[PDB]
Amino acid sequence: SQIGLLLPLSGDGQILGTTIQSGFNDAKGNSTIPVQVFDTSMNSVQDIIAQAKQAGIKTLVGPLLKQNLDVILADPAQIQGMDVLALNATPNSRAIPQLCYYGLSPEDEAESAANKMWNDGVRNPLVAMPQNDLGQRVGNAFNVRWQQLAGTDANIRYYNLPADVTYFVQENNSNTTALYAVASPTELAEMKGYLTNIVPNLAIYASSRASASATNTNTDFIAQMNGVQFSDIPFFKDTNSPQYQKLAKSTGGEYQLMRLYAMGADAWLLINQFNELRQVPGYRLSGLTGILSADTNCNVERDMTWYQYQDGAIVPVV
Repeated sequence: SQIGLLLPLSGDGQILGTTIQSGFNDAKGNSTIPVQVFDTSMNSVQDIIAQAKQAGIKTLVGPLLKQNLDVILADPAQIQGMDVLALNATPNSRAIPQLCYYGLSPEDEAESAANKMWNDGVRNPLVAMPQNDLGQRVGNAFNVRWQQLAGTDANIRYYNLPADVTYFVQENNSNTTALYAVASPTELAEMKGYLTNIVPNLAIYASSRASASATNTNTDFIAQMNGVQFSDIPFFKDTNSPQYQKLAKSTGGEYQLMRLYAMGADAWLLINQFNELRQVPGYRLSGLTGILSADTNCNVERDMTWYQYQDGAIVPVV
């Protein structure tokens, strides 16, 4: 009947919220469902939920920022009687009825990498995570999936400097055949250049963090990265259309903003199928940000698309 959209639309987070909102609104199109917008930078989450309720709103999309979600997680009773698609997640959170979580998380991408590598015949992968909390969380996501596929733990290591990854290879037996690395584009390029002298035929897999506008339009970078495969959203498969070109112009070519646009679009898709997502086992939706499904805690997971640097171009993997 009515939706409340909770996003940061001013202050810190404004570019995130306004870009998600654009995707959401473009997806919504000519919908007759009214959407009331609540700027989470100008009111507390608690007060917004009270406003929404008193307006007769029973369905929310958002909030986005971790600190905002923290409020709901600290007092989930305030959303009783509502359907809420939060736009954030935590690798280890609880089940709350009528709450689902939709983050574009790097954990999603790690799980996809485990699946991909396993299907490609990789065994004993080296998994190189940054030595920080995020690296720990993403590595754990990889490991849990690998345990399911392979029946054994993954070799998770934590780098401080890109050269550490070559140490990891040298410290292991002679049978490291593939690497999953989470790193910036240049870091990944630094890593790969060191590994050339050590394991020049290493199969390298990376996340979407390795794919950025500035480096992907650099010929030398693309050459350095030849053979590297990485995950990203399926939105980037076909970039020729006027609609894609117009979005690329509006975002200054920034992939991170286009991913947020796509997230908003998929939030519209998901909120309209909220009950189905919760109730139908093995439910899947084809979205701009991946093939979407829900785990037991109604955390939305994403099946990623794979891309590869190949002879001067970036091409979807067949």
